[PDB]
Amino acid sequence: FPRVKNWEVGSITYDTLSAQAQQDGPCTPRRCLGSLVFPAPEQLLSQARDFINQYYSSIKRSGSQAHEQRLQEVEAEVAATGTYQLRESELVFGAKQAWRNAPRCVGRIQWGKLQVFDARDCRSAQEMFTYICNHIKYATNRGNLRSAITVFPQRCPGRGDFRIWNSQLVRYAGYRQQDGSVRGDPANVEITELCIQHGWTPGNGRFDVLPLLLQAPDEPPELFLLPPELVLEVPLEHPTLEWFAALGLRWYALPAVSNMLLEIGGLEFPAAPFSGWYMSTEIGTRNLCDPHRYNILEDVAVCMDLDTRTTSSLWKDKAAVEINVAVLHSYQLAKVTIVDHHAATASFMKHLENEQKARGGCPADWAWIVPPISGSLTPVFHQEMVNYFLSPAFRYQPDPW
Amino acid sequence: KFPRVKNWEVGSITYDTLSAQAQQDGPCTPRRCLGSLVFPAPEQLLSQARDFINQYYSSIKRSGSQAHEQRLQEVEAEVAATGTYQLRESELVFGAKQAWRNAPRCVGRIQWGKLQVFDARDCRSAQEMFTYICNHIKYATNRGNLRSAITVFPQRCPGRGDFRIWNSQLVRYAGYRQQDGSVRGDPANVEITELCIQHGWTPGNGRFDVLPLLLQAPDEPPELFLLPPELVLEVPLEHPTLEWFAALGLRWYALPAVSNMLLEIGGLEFPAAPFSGWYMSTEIGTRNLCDPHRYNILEDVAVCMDLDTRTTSSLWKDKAAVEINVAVLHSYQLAKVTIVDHHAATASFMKHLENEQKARGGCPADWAWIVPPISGSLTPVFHQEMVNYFLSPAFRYQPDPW
Ligand code: HEM
Ligand code: HEM
Ligand SMILES: Cc1cc(N)nc2cc(-c3ccc(CCN)cc3)ccc12
Ligand SMILES: Cc1cc(N)nc2cc(-c3ccc(CCN)cc3)ccc12
Ligand SMILES: Cc1cc(N)nc2cc(-c3ccc(CCN)cc3)ccc12
Ligand SMILES: Cc1cc(N)nc2cc(-c3ccc(CCN)cc3)ccc12
Ligand SMILES: [Gd]
Ligand SMILES: [Gd]
Ligand SMILES: [Gd]
Ligand SMILES: [Zn+2]
Ligand SMILES: [Zn+2]
Ligand SMILES: [Zn+2]
Repeated sequence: FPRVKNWEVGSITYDTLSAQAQQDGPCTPRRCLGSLVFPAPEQLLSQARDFINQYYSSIKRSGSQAHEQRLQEVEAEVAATGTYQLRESELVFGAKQAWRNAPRCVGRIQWGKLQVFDARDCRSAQEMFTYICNHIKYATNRGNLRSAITVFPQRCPGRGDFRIWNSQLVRYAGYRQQDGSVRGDPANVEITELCIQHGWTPGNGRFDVLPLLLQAPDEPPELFLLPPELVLEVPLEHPTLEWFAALGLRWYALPAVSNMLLEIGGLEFPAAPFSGWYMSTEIGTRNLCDPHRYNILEDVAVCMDLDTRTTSSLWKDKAAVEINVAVLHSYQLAKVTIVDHHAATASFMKHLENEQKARGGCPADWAWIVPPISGSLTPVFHQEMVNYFLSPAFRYQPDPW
Repeated sequence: KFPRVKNWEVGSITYDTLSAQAQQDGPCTPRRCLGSLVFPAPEQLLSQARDFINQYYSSIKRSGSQAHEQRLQEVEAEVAATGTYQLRESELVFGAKQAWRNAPRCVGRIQWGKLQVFDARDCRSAQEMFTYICNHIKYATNRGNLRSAITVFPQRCPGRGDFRIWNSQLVRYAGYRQQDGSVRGDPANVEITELCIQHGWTPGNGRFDVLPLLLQAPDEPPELFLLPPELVLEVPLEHPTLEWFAALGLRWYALPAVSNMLLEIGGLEFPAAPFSGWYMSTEIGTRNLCDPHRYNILEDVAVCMDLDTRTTSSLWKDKAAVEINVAVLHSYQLAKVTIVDHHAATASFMKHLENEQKARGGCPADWAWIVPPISGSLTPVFHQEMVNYFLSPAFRYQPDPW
């Protein structure tokens, strides 16, 4: 069992949950690959049993009659058909556990309070669009954001998948310009391309919300426009730099990831969009400051009259902090839920304490838990962490094209 | 077959083939990663020595030559007759530069080939040790134009005690425990401060008292050696536009000189081999002055800047840390003492990764330690994937001598 020290407090724990790591990560005793972004019917039965036992243990009913009857039901269904279906309560338990097991998520103190929408009876792309609109409506909640997930029908062999082609439900278009540069979000050139080849009329703003490319089984992707009143947006302004508003920046309220595969008890749900609320550094540092994103850092530093000729005036650092101040101020002014990285990491430290009692550990990816600015000023920087893969899980998947 | 490593800011892809030489086993396994942990006979020696000899002769393009064969024979024979062998001076120089070049946590490795190696293997007493150390400090400091250096004292050998430097750095500030439970000075040094006091040092009572050296000669109790004040170059800390900052009374020293690691070369161990470079500014501003178990000035600076400290969403911590770092870089440049900011240091590390891919087919690097402690994603190493593994020659930790 690995020893795990918090060097701030001096406190020691042992991670016994890691003993139950499902599959294999990328590291070996010869070399560590922890910074890498992307590393049978018998097999399905074995995972279904594991998961059913997990569910029945978590409610303190292991060995009960209902437990035995559920296992027998799954054995019979897998024998007859090669698969099985989850009861709604097992689906709820599974989607929560997948969030709880997500090593790169700093927001897991919230894992128990997730709303799960059962969309497994969904039949068409049009019907899928209705579920996604209900989800966005519920999750946004006029700016009082609420974590949620909508689970579309499971994969089954010999049948096409439901897929959401967009990587997130709300994204800004990125139009390639005459000279090889992008107008809008450059992280989205390929998805913007696909939208136009499928009949979308593009715009030319920096903040044009993309349509949804939805794919029902074996049917090609169908274009769906999101009603503007449904996408809540926040104009970015700064509390003391009056000119910041004039940059015309803005961002959307709802981070809604739509390209991951949910895996529960050997079943796979390729369309299972989920959402929560933002940590400010995601917007301020990643989306507005990364050189491959909106890359505004130089423009802000000019407006602040900073000496941008030498790296040692720390103009990049000054400009980055004020952008993050503007994000927090604008979301709070607009009454849209947001959390700063100091509050987020403090709550994640509490989540680690809770998880040690409940399960004897917590899988955590240190490079993604530590915020991308002011790392060592947060309590997670000096916290040793163990990374391993538990099931249920969210997983990356190949693109649908 | 070989790990593929991507830079997500440029899109470039390399394959790390040097990891196949990995001469040790780290803490990770296929089932869990522990890459964030801080602290994870004759033919054993002969095999490590032969691999080191092979490296040296490959480096000067002379593999398989007669000198390469003859040197292998000599080392085999020496180990057989005596249990150990002696490095030639040129191999020791190569060995010490390789140990720096192989340190996965070091961001300043672009400079690895310009290490100045001082050979103190003929040292015989603690007084002779102190003389070599004072020369090291004077050479490395160079009146503010800092220069990389390592002094290597005699290797560990059976039948004789080790040379050791009890201090973890040649230059450290005392930490005095106060009756109210708090610490005056550097809290990370309360233990070595107590030891210096037991071995006869008359303490001061300031916040930046430089500690004496505790030097141990083979099979002797350690002896105390005061550093002449003109030897230890110090920088008063001030801020270019916040005039009250000088009133905080803060200073730091010019020279980071690590003195408690063990240098390992071809199966030989040098338990006393202090080395020094120059600071990256986040080491002083963020780690030494802001960490809660160190001088812990963040909130007092934030109050003095008139920041709202009751809520975290003002980001007062981040604003105060940036200004502390500004003051560090400004102060060292004013005093004409070498210092590098984390933006310049990480850009040159990116250059080093390119150089090493051409030279050796890879570079071992601990992402968590290479990415600076503030403004991580604003530097080019944040989006650069990295492979961590142990190569030899190498610096390594060793137990404290008491
Ligand atoms: C409620 C507030 C939430 C916050 C503040 C939050 C925060 C974050 C952050 C900051 C990241 C990493 C960002 C990055 O480095 O790019 C992340 C990743 C992640 N989050 Fe959370 N999250 C929240 C809710 C959720 C929910 C509801 C789920 C799923 C049910 C979830 C699952 C994940 C997963 C799977 C990842 C990793 C994605 C990947 O590896 O690509 N999070 N989250
Ligand atoms: C020349 C300028 C140098 C710079 C700017 C520099 C910078 C750094 C930094 C920032 C760290 C990490 C410290 C931390 O995160 O707390 C480090 C670690 C380290 N440096 Fe370098 N360094 C330099 C020279 C050297 C030299 C000359 C050597 C040896 C010959 C060396 C060997 C190491 C080692 C072994 C570590 C890691 C210690 C450990 O594993 O804990 N460095 N250095
Ligand atoms: C649910 C949720 C909430 C939130 N505040 N941030 C997220 C951030 C992500 C995310 C995950 C990965 C990436 C980079 C691509 N691997 C970018 C963003 C996923 C989900 C999030
Ligand atoms: C090493 C590391 C740490 C971290 N917290 N986030 C990263 C995020 C990226 C990253 C950068 C860009 C993209 C866009 C492509 N999905 C996805 C991921 C790469 C490396 C990261
Ligand atoms: C030679 C050199 C130069 C420099 N600028 N920083 C160093 C920093 C270290 C260092 C190594 C480890 C630690 C924490 C203890 N693991 C703190 C500092 C060692 C050598 C350094
Ligand atoms: C995870 C991680 C990354 C990093 N760059 N530095 C750390 C530094 C520490 C650390 C903090 C304080 C001390 C002082 C006790 N020797 C030693 C180590 C702990 C964890 C770290
Ligand atoms: Gd069924
Ligand atoms: Gd102006
Ligand atoms: Gd002033
Ligand atoms: Zn690892
Ligand atoms: Zn980024
Ligand atoms: Zn620290």
